[PDB]
Amino acid sequence: HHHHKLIGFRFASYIDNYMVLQKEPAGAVIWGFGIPGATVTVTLCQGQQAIMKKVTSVKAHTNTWMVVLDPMKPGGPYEVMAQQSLWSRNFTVQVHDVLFGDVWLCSGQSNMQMTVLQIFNAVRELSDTAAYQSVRLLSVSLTEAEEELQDLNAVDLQWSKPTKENLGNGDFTYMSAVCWLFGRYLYDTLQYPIGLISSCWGGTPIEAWSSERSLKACGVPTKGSLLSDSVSGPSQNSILWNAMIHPLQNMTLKGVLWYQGESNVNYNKDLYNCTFPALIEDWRQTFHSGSQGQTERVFPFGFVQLSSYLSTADDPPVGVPQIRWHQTADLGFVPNRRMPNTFMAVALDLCDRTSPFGSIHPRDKQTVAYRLHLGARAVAYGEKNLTFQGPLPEKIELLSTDGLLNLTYHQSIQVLRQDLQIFEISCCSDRQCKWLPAPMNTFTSQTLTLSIRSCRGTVAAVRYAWTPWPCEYKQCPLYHPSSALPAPPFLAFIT
Ligand SMILES: *[C@@H]1O[C@H](CO)[C@@H](O[C@@H]2O[C@H](CO)[C@@H](O[C@@H]3O[C@H](CO[C@H]4O[C@H](CO)[C@@H](O)[C@H](O)[C@@H]4O)[C@@H](O)[C@H](O[C@H]4O[C@H](CO)[C@@H](O)[C@H](O)[C@@H]4O)[C@@H]3O)[C@H](O)[C@H]2NC(C)=O)[C@H](O)[C@H]1NC(C)=O
Ligand SMILES: *[C@@H]1O[C@H](CO[C@@H]2O[C@@H](C)[C@@H](O)[C@@H](O)[C@@H]2O)[C@@H](O[C@@H]2O[C@H](CO)[C@@H](O[C@@H]3O[C@H](CO)[C@@H](O)[C@H](O[C@H]4O[C@H](CO)[C@@H](O)[C@H](O)[C@@H]4O)[C@@H]3O)[C@H](O)[C@H]2NC(C)=O)[C@H](O)[C@H]1NC(C)=O
Ligand SMILES: *[C@@H]1O[C@H](CO)[C@@H](O[C@@H]2O[C@H](CO)[C@@H](O[C@@H]3O[C@H](CO)[C@@H](O)[C@H](O[C@H]4O[C@H](CO)[C@@H](O)[C@H](O)[C@@H]4O)[C@@H]3O)[C@H](O)[C@H]2NC(C)=O)[C@H](O)[C@H]1NC(C)=O
Ligand SMILES: *[C@@H]1O[C@H](CO)[C@@H](O[C@@H]2O[C@H](CO)[C@@H](O[C@@H]3O[C@H](CO)[C@@H](O)[C@H](O[C@H]4O[C@H](CO)[C@@H](O)[C@H](O)[C@@H]4O)[C@@H]3O)[C@H](O)[C@H]2NC(C)=O)[C@H](O)[C@H]1NC(C)=O
Repeated sequence: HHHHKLIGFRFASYIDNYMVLQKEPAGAVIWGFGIPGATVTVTLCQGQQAIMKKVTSVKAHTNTWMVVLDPMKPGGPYEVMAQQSLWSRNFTVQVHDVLFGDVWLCSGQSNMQMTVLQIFNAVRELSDTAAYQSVRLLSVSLTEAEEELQDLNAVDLQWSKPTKENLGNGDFTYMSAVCWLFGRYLYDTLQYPIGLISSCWGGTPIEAWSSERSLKACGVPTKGSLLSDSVSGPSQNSILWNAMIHPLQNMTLKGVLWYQGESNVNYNKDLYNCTFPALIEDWRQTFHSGSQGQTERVFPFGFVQLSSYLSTADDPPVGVPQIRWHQTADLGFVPNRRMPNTFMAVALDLCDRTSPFGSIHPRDKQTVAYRLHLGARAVAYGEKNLTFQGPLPEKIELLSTDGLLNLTYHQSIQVLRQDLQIFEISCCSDRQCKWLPAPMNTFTSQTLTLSIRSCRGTVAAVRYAWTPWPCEYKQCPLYHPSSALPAPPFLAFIT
């Protein structure tokens, strides 16, 4: 039958068998729909034994109900029951195989959407599901709406233990490789249940994923900007937020994983350094409110920095590095003052020349997940003495007489090769500035000199890796030796 027997009493869409609810010290939120005047009793059971009971009622002209569970220790399985007591009649719904752990929401565009089927060494990564059954998966369906939705419209993959079949179901459909591998490495580390919720659509600018509030705070035009071929998907303000994120606001989370930016290369580019941090803040506010304060007011938000690829032919190439910079709030590293409790994975050395899905869809999502997982371990789980940032210049000295720029990095650096063009200097001379290459010259363990001899004026600024395609696969010029992390792109001014 198309209908169920019981219609008026059901859990909210994010609740189902085999799901994962956020662990201690937060309380799991359980909400759903019911008949007015009913009294709802949620009972958390471990087999035959009821461990926890919460009680609420469905107010007069409302049709929803919600309780907040007590904090729980990670593990399982558990069963969640809800009973609607409506005067003389009782109705119950039950979900089983429920786990408590860390809940991570994965969002972004096509590089998040890209699934385990399409990635490097796909067969092994799809078969090695045995040890990770406590990692649970849910993929949200592509739906768009012009107003915020209370519940999800549709779900492509319901809460499931990972299998070959649902990890790699078609192309750009079931379970991101990035989220899956991030959750897999996070489980390797934490050894307790992880829940991964994939809500992403390829070709989408950040405006689509932001609420009205953050967009207003950044002065995004209400009437959408003209868009290029880089914006292949839903672009209207908040259209994907309304339907694919907002329904989850009342759920208790560990954090968010983000892989977006490619479509903002030529859509409201110069606003990303506002809109992306705003979005983060906004979500933190909203999800904190929606979950009755259970989701941390400043929860971990980890994102991927754009990789090396070729953008579409009607975009100015410069947009790609600019977004990479805007993704850091124009500071080059995270966490920072504008983006606290955030972690980043540098991806510009993880390109793919032979990808059958386009340079923009690199097939090495494992290294991306590994670097994201370092960031998460450090920021989300406060792991100390763990390196998760690439080397960046902490001091820049100008030796004009020698024709040199001396860059002292906060980290030890490893120089693979002497690259002549990856660094650039702004030669300014009486109201005329121009960018020129600064070849790498001589280096020590923690510092590197660039040849500014080509500049006949003053050196105002220096930038590193300001290209759409700055490096070949793991053939960037600069890495931290111990951590094997690439030096991130940067723009610094000389004062
Ligand atoms: C997010 O990122 C964007 C882009 O990277 C930043 O936008 C730039 O911000 C800077 C600083 O505010 C702007 O630089 C200023 O430009 C003024 C004139 O701009 C006109 O002309 C340029 C082209 O030359 C156009 O692109 C622009 O639209 C305007 O039509 C100058 O007059 C300014 O000089 C004055 O300020 C400096 C200090 O800031 C003083 O030292 C000077 O003496 C002088 O008083 C300055 O150069 C730049 O124009 C902005 N770009 C754009 C496209 O708007 C955002 O600032 C950044 N936001 C955040 C939050 O990080
Ligand atoms: C509809 O639902 C309501 C709500 O309570 C529900 O029943 C529980 C059994 C459990 O499932 C809850 O999770 C759930 O919310 C029912 O109303 C309750 O009905 C039960 C029926 O057993 C009553 O239980 C009795 O309560 C007495 C006062 O607390 C107590 O003295 C009784 O103990 C005696 O009987 C038991 C049963 O053999 C025995 O084991 C004892 O040792 C002792 O002899 C018994 O516990 C609840 O009190 C009721 N509570 C309320 C608030 O009404 C309702 O029965 C159910 N069905 C309908 C409406 O058709
Ligand atoms: C999920 O989280 C969201 C975000 O926190 C949460 O939204 C909140 O919903 C409640 C309704 O349950 C809103 O509070 C109401 O707002 C309306 C509009 O102003 C008022 O009219 C309401 O008053 C009614 O109830 C009063 C007594 O309770 C009566 O005295 C009165 O006459 C009305 O009948 C009430 O103030 C609240 O504003 C939002 N919060 C935000 C931030 O939007 C939602 O409820 C959560 N649960 C879900 C989605 O299931
Ligand atoms: C970028 O600039 C930094 C400036 O901080 C520079 O690092 C400095 O390099 C100089 C030269 O290598 C260092 O000076 C040396 O310091 C050691 C420390 O004990 C001394 O032993 C050295 O003395 C010997 O060499 C002298 C001539 O340089 C002789 O006069 C002397 O008798 C000894 O033979 C010397 O003083 C300086 O310590 C560092 N400073 C830091 C903080 O590292 C760096 O080299 C520049 N980058 C590049 C690529 O050149």
